[PDB]
Amino acid sequence: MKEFYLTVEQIGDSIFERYIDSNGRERTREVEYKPSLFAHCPESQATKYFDIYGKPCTRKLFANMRDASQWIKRMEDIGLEALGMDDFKLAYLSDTYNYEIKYDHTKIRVANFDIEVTSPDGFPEPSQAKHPIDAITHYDSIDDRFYVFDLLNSPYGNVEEWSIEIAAKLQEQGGDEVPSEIIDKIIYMPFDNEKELLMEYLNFWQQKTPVILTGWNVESFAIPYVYNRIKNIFGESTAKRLSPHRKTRVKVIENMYGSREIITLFGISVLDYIDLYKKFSFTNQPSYSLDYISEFELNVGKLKYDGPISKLRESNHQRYISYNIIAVYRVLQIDAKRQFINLSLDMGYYAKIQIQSVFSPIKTWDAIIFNSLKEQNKVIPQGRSHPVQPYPGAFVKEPIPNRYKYVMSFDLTSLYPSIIRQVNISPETIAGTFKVAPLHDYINAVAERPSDVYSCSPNGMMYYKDRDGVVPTEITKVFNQRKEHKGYMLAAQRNGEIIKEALHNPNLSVDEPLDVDYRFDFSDEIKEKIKKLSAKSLNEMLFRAQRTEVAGMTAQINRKALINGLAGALGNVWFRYYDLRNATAITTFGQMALQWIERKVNEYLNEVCGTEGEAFVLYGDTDSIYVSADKIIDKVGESKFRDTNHWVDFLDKFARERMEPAIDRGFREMCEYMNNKQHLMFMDREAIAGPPLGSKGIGGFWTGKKRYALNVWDMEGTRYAEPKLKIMGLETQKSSTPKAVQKALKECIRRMLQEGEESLQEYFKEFEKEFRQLNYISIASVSSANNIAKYDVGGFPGPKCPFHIRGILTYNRAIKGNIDAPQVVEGEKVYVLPLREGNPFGDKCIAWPSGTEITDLIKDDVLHWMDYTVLLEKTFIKPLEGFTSAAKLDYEKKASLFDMF
DNA sequence: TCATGTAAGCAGTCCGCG
DNA sequence: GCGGACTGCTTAC
Ligand SMILES: Nc1ncnc2c1ncn2[C@H]1C[C@H](O)[C@@H](COP(=O)(O)OP(=O)(O)OP(=O)(O)O)O1
Ligand SMILES: [Ca+2]
Ligand SMILES: [Ca+2]
Ligand SMILES: [Ca+2]
Ligand SMILES: [Ca+2]
Ligand SMILES: [Ca+2]
Repeated sequence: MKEFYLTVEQIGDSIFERYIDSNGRERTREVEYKPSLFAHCPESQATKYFDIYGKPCTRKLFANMRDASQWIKRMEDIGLEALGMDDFKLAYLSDTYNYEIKYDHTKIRVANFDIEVTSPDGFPEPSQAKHPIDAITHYDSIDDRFYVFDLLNSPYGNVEEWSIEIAAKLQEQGGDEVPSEIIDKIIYMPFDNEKELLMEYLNFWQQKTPVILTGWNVESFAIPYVYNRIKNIFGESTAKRLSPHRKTRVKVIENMYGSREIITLFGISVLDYIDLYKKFSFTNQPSYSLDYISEFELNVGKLKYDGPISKLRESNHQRYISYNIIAVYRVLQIDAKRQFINLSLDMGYYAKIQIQSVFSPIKTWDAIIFNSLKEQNKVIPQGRSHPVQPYPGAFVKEPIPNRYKYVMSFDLTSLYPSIIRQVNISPETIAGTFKVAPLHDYINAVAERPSDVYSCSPNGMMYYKDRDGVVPTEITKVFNQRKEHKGYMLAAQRNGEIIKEALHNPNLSVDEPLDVDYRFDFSDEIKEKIKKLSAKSLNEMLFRAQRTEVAGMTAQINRKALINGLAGALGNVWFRYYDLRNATAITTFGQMALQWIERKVNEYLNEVCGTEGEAFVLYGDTDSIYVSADKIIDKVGESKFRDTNHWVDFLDKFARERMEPAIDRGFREMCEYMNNKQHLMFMDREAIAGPPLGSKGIGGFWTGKKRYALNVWDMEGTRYAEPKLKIMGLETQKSSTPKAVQKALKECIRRMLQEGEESLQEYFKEFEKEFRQLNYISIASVSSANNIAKYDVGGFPGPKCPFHIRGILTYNRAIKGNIDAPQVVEGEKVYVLPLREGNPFGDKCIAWPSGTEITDLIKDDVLHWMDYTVLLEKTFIKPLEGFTSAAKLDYEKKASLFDMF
């Protein structure tokens, strides 16, 4: 097999590399890597190395990496550019793996671990590590085993061995319900003292040294705790055995309001799953407790135990250990679904970076571009200092707030990357500038044509047309990967809808789910077999289809994020290719493109309808337009349609056969106007929206920019079994809105769009009457909690104290003098409830850590004093009033003449 | 919240507005 | 009481 790296590090003048050799074995080597850098040279000096602008360079080979870094410093002192890859391990990888890396995940040791620490005096701080580690569960992907290290004897209690037999049993048998599928994979090791536990753990770690290390909050808790505990007990040298090269660094992570400390383990790639989830999931959750996320992702119940976690080991050690094991497994289950480890390996090996660098699009693109240029013997420019400067972004149309009955949307494929490719925007393709007219002059095609030689953006920039820039070349490759995975995702989505349709008529039989590839549209034969299947088999197929769709989503949306990140990186001062001329060239072209096509679409539809100056495009944001289809439907007449699917088909055909060709014509004209390199503005129909045929539903409404709701029947070629609400920006979509209120507002919207005013009024009246019965957590608002200390003046709110911070201060006074009470953590999320006048907490609100029940001491008082009236007005009535006013509807029935009867 | 970008919405504070 | 200046937070793209 072809060799591939696992990890790479620079340690002084040595590269330390762990890798898989040509025989599939894990090896480690130390290489005295001699790096090269470059200086500009005279044209008279023969060279094969050129900078990205075509200027010749001489290669300077250094005796060692320290000599190279010192030379960079002297070049700065002289005032001359030091060219080339200054991150020497990236240069090392580029030299050692000069080919497309084909990796074998089965040879990569991925470790998932979690530790338990009993602490009677509050949260066990990793920097202090003053409490015994009393459990470790460490799953190894190569062995496919859960290694459980269990401390039986502690200063906080001596306990009996954990029983795998009790662990396997149902909760109703007094067991822990450790999943049957992992029972045989547990290797259980009890210890009579912590020192022997940790020594054996370190010997185990040496034998099975993680390449990828993950788990939940491992970077902020488990790793620093283990390192510091071992350091406290045995000394520094023993703790450094967590590094395969015996090197570690206490790294300071700095944010906007303070800093924290993590441990860098050289020769390991730490991918904390919480960080993977936050970057790659495209959710924003009210809580990031593993219990909350597992419930959301997997629909598994909360891990239930009695009393505080600080007493769980002594009261129920059996459950304590079982829950530690289950916690490790839940992360594996989440990854089986989301496939973020797979994604990270894919992206890391593609770029030729340390795997943990996938968190940084700037590092990722620096490496991709470096490797691309190196292939052509080209030499990358030195990174420079730049001041942070604001620059303009996208255009968003101000919509007229209203109901909109029939709506068809259109969207540009991968807009910013397509602009880069179309215009040929790159550091080395800049050709010059032209005199800019106001943007509206280009939008309306009255400005002088910018250039008859170069490819242009309406910000004034011109680009070469003779050859593709490196940025267009490399962005195209990732775009093409993204396109492939999106195809799989949408096929799985369409396949899911076939199964949902079939589930209306399930067969009374005992059978099995079909062995099919959900990434490809079901054949006619498969469709015929599905129509004969039982509900049990259909539901299992639906689950598998939906899991295939999730895998495709992960692969596609994050490749989209990477390419959109390149466009953004051009406007970040730390990017080697930072250039506000290129950043603005993209965004300004986008503004023109959207408004140009708005004009073209309006012109086209006014022509086909025989009107003048009427606005068909009701809204647009960045790269999408929303077109009113009322007149198109009315031109045939609603009574002519058999059912909802009939007018959906009609609009689908109209958009494809009439509108898309007109849109294409309009964009081809724009491409010629700007003299662009290649026409890549591909705007396709996105959504078809409207009320059910014959109903009193309103179909859709807008309240303002980035705030709308649509009843969608078909999305990007997926014809839904049941209509789906597309809601953007409204309170139903915000993590700050109480869970039960999101639910109620969604139903209000569903009723407005699908059923009408009377239906909405019925539901409102019921919700208002019954809502006080809702569980307090379900009606609590949520907020991130920053700068608690800044607004704290002797335990009371200082000037301009935010409402949620006021709540935290109230909580802190209520729990004061109790080391055991859950503390609110700076920068994390809190639940927030309003409090009625004259409550014993002495303020108008209270807040506590999100994802948790409020502590028993004050729970009863919170429940008694919760201000239901305020909660309802703020989270429910105020937003509903916004929706209904925009839609010209009433959520409460107005008085009429019929009342007199 | 260490980690690519901008536009823009709503909650809430403070305070003007005769 | 609503709106502007401002902070804080959160989405849409
Ligand atoms: N996270 C982001 N970072 C930077 N720019 C972004 C981000 N999201 C969106 N944009 C910008 C660049 C996009 O090309 C443009 C339009 O976004 P959007 O319509 O979501 O997707 P897209 O057009 O890039 O891809 P798609 O092919 O899925 O439509 O907005
Ligand atoms: Ca735990
Ligand atoms: Ca798009
Ligand atoms: Ca699309
Ligand atoms: Ca059937
Ligand atoms: Ca869009």
